[PDB]
Amino acid sequence: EDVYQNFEELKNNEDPSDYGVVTKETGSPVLVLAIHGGGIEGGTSEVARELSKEYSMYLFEGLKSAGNSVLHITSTHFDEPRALKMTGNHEYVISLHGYAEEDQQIEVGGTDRVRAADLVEKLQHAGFPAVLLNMDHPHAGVSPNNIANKSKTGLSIQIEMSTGFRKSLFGIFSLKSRAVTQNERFYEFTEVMFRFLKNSYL
Ligand SMILES: OCc1ccccc1
Repeated sequence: EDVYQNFEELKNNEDPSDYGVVTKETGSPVLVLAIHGGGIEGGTSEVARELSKEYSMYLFEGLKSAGNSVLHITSTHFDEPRALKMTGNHEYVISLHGYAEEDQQIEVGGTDRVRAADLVEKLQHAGFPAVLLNMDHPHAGVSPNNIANKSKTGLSIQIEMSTGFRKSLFGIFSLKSRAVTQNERFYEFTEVMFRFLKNSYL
C-alpha cells in the first residue's frame, strides 16, 4: 500500500524540493518512462538519463536524503499530468523499475509480447540475466490503468531490475554519486538497450 493514492495527493503533502519531474521530448516514437526515479528505485534515473540521449524521456525522481519510499506511486495510480501528456504523445513505452533482490536479475514484461521476448533474447545473448514474464506474472504490467500502457498503441515493455543488478552498474550507489560513477557494465547494458531500441522500433 503506497502512502499517496495519486499525484495530486503527493503534491499536496510533499515539499516540491523533495521530488522532480523531468522530461525530454524528441518526437521519437518510443518513450522511456521512469516513474520511480531518484531514491525511490535507485539507478532508474541514471538508466533513463543515458537512454534519453536518443529517446524521449519522462522521469519522476524522489530527491529526499531518506524516506523516498513515501514517494512511490504504483504504475496503475500514477497520473502526474506531464506523464499523462507524454505517454499519450508516444507510440510505444519502455518503463524502468527496480525491485528488491540481492541476485542480479532483469524481469521483462509488458503488453508488447513480441518485443519483450526479443529484448530478453538479446539481453541473454549479450550475457545479462533477463527473464520474460508472462501475462499472469505479478510484475507483468499489462493493466490498461498502467501509465506505461496509456500510449497511442497500448504496447509497452516493462523492465524490472533487481537491487543486485542496479548496484552492479555504479561505483557509488547513492543519489549524489550514481550519475558520476557509471561503470563499464552500465554502458555495456545501455548499449544493448540502444542496439535493441534502434532495431526493434522502425
Ligand atoms: O552517446 C550515447 C550513445 C551511446 C550508444 C548509442 C547511442 C548513443
